[PDB]
Amino acid sequence: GAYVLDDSDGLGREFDGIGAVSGGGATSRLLVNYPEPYRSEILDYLFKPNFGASLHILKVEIGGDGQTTDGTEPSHMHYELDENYFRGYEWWLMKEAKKRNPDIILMGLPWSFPGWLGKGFSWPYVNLQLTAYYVVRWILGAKHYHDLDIDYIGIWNERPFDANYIKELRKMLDYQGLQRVRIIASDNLWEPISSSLLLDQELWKVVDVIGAHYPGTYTVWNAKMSGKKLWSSEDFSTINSNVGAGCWSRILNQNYINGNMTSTIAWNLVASYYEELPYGRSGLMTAQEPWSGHYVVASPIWVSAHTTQFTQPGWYYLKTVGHLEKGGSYVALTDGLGNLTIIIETMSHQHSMCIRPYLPYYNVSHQLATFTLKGSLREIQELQVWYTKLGQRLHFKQLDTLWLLDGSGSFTLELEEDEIFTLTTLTTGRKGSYPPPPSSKPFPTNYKDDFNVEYPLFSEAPNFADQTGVFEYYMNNEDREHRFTLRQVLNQRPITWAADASSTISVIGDHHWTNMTVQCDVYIETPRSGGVFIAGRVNKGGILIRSATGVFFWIFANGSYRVTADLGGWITYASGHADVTAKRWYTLTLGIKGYFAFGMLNGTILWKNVRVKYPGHGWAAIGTHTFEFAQFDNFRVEAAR
Ligand SMILES: *[C@@H]1O[C@H](CO)[C@@H](O[C@@H]2O[C@H](CO)[C@@H](O)[C@H](O)[C@H]2NC(C)=O)[C@H](O)[C@H]1NC(C)=O
Ligand SMILES: *[C@@H]1O[C@H](CO)[C@@H](O[C@@H]2O[C@H](CO)[C@@H](O)[C@H](O)[C@H]2NC(C)=O)[C@H](O)[C@H]1NC(C)=O
Ligand SMILES: *[C@@H]1O[C@H](CO)[C@@H](O[C@@H]2O[C@H](CO)[C@@H](O)[C@H](O)[C@H]2NC(C)=O)[C@H](O)[C@H]1NC(C)=O
Ligand SMILES: *[C@@H]1O[C@H](CO)[C@@H](O)[C@H](O)[C@H]1NC(C)=O
Ligand SMILES: [Ca+2]
Repeated sequence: GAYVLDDSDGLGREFDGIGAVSGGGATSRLLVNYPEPYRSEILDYLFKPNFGASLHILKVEIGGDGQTTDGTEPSHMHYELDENYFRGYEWWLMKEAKKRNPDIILMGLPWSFPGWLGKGFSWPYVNLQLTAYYVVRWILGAKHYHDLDIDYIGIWNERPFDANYIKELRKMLDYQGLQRVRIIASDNLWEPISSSLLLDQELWKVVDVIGAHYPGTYTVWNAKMSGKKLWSSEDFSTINSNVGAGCWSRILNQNYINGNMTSTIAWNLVASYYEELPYGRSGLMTAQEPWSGHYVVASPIWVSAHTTQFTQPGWYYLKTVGHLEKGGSYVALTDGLGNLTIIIETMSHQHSMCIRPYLPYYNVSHQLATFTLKGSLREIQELQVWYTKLGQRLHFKQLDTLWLLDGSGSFTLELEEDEIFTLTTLTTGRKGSYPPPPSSKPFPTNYKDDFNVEYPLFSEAPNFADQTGVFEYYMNNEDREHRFTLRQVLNQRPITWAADASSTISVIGDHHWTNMTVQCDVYIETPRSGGVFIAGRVNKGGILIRSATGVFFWIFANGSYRVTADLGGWITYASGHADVTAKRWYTLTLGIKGYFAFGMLNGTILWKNVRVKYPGHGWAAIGTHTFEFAQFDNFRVEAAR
């Protein structure tokens, strides 16, 4: 009936911000080669204040060279003694975010780790000091090379924590003058971190924030008891259609109302990875075509705005927040300077389903809601109104100011289903706009890369999405014809998060491709035992990369070749002998059309008219038999979709 908003009785919890995750894994892969001005426009829609999603927080993966959901991300230490703070794109992304918003909050979290940290086991807790040293080097590098202050560091994404590790990490941060960096744990479930904090005073002293994943809007009694800030440190992960925006809208309010969570962070920031990879199109917006420049400013962007443009980290929730009588919810926040923001959501069940968890049905229906401002809020006489309707839709439209001149400090709204209203004293709101970008276009049906770039802007060639292993630009001064190549640089399996393949692989192109010719120069670095391949019709990647099928043309340094149906090499289409050895350059060609494939070695037919499964479709790919050095040059693909 009448909902009282008031601060006379005091405040609720401090609001810590809304944000998103870039990483876990390679979710921002295709954004780096967007041409201008589009790359810059996309970044403005995400980070520019008073414009688009206007995010308060950016969480990034600390790449560990393993597969982490939609690809691998490169580490700053591939090997013992190796340090390089210029790989991948997270450094770049953080800098672009800070340029737009100097106050944005930065977080880092490992999903996987380089294998050498395990000292012969696939476990990062064998040598606590060693793993801590690795993580802290990342934070130092961020500051020293990019002028980035990392605000929060996590433990091990969705994997067990070790209490002694957390203590050693704190001691190691302090020893290196990073007393200011805070620790969030354990990026998994509420337990066992929450009970652990209550039983161990020394642990409690070193953990600043309990971050839970996909909590379904709820927390647990032990977490409330700890008195720690509680964050949904990973949530969302739904296709960014109107339904995903509904999900986002609902949890943004209800994480606080139901779960005392004062921050929510969406996986992921922007869908810049091939859509046929796991959880495709699950970013706040979509930017998956750097070749065309086409991007889509999706609904979730504006749902974010309804909160982020009108609140900042450090505002407070009022004690008076709740559910509306006929379904939906409201929160309200102040900054202790006389501003007030109120956010109302009426998302219907059927249009707000998240993947984790699925909620039993609940009812929403038309209702009137009356709000009365008591206490220090009584003196407000004017509120700006912003409105979104989801599903033919209207996004972030500024309505007529509402006036509370009558002296009643009260007002009423007609609420229907699937709406959001933001009512705020702030006058800074803006529906940012750039002109439409170029239309959508398939990946180019003819495509070439000779990797001849002397000072590349990024450490890897555009469009190649590593799914196991790490491929990088490589300069070899001691050769002329292959001075500039692409090289696979892992020499041992990472401490994996996902089930990485046993073979390294990078995919590229159009998952729809069905008939195609792939050609590449290849170079095996390991005598006797080394091997490389080129492939087409590769149908799965990311978390599922082990499952990839397609047509794989392998050559080995012992003078053999195989053609397989799967990355695992369990199904043979053909095999035989070849004039192939280590440390020599060969040109491989692979032609697939309908039921039949053929392979060429240096332009000469090696096998032809081999029967392959059809129909079938997928990416082109290159890679290596195991985690071993190998080089690639002059890649070409001609394909029909
Ligand atoms: C966490 O939030 C809950 C509500 O989600 C608060 O628990 C009580 O909630 C009921 C019903 O909504 C209110 O009537 C009470 O006023 C709340 N209890 C208290 C402590 O006043 C609870 O306050 C929050 N817990 C915290 C902040 O630790
Ligand atoms: C509402 O919020 C605005 C923005 O923070 C406040 O205006 C700022 O107030 C601070 C200190 O109070 C000043 O130093 C800044 O110059 C102001 N900035 C802007 C954007 O004007 C304002 O005081 C708050 N109160 C209301 C109701 O406007
Ligand atoms: C890929 O190649 C196959 C085989 O050539 C194509 O399928 C043939 O298409 C022709 C003309 O449309 C038909 O008359 C044949 O009967 C088809 N062969 C088989 C075995 O299906 C297929 O259409 C090509 N796909 C694309 C998109 O280029
Ligand atoms: C939802 O609630 C409204 C209002 O009470 C009611 O008329 C409608 O039938 C309900 N729908 C379901 C399926 O519960
Ligand atoms: Ca080259």
